[PDB]
Amino acid sequence: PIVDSRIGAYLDGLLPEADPVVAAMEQIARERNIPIVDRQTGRLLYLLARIKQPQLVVVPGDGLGCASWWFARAISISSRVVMIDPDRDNVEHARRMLHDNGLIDRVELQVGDPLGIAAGQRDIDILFMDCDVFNGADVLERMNRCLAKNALLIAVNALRREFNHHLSRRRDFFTTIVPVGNGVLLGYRL
Amino acid sequence: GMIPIVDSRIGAYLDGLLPEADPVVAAMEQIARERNIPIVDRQTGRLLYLLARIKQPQLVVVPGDGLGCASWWFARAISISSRVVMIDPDRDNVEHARRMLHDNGLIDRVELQVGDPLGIAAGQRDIDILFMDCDVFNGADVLERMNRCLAKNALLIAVNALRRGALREFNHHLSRRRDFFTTIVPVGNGVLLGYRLS
Ligand SMILES: [Cl-]
Ligand SMILES: [Cl-]
Repeated sequence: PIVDSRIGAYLDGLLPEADPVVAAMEQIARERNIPIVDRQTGRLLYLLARIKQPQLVVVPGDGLGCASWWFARAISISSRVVMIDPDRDNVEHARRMLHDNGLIDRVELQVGDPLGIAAGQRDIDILFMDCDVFNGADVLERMNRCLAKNALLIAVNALRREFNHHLSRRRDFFTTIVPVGNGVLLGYRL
Repeated sequence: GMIPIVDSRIGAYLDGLLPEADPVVAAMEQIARERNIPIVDRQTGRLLYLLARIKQPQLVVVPGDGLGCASWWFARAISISSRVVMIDPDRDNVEHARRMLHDNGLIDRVELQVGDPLGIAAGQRDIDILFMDCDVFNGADVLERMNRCLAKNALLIAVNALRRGALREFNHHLSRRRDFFTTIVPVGNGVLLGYRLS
């Protein structure tokens, strides 16, 4: 357990009615057995992006375009979410979802190698990452140069390694791991 | 020990990632423990700092602040062109904060006042970050008085949201406010975050 099950149950009870887009995506994930960002985590992503007001958000790997949806909902047309996934299915699901909901205008989607393609970006304001898929150390070796001044690294599934300690021991980042969902590491570039 | 929030094992791990402690902060904890004053724990203060850095506020208002602990975290996160306005009825709180801030020089961007926290806070305008302690104030009441003082897209940060310094009244209220986007992060005693929609 990350947080007491009674606390988690309570926080869920306080939730508003779900967005049918999110409810629909949660069904597809469930059946295709695709892991996706839980709802408390997605809400945090949305909050963070609204506060941060990023111009560029990069998402290397995104099951059903789930993270991309939370981020897209948070930015205006003057900004962009760039999503890359190696599975054409995740990309086509995401595309249809964003198109249908009037957000495709601010989201760039590509089928391919996530970090391979993501590294072509510059001045990234928010870099999203899934610890279940990539090792932070590997990610930063290839992406640190793509980060904007005061960029925010958001790493999900951070609690459930060497990376959590490392990012917490370097002068160029202010890092904290919040116990939301499966743990979310937030690394702010100083 | 009280209402449990983060698993003890997880808590220990997160604490193990904490960097070497600032003696300023360490000096403040003990003083808090001797004057029996509740203060923001380190994981919580670090979250405050991070949120403030990404928010980039011009004005942060802290109505009520034991030993100036909250103001200390916020002061460190803002520019010389910005301000933290701290109000507390106790002269010892205000003086403790003045000293720390004078000592680190950040007194240059912090306004400290001895008085009624809400009475004085209510005179502020275009507040970017409004800090709040759920143990001391009825959130709904604070917001009914202060919403008018908030800047576009202000952020509300309410501590002791899940347990006393789980869950309480302001959580139920704020979650229903269609004018805010809210979430509760279960760090420390729980932290309620409310973003004021455009
Ligand atoms: Cl580049
Ligand atoms: Cl610290």
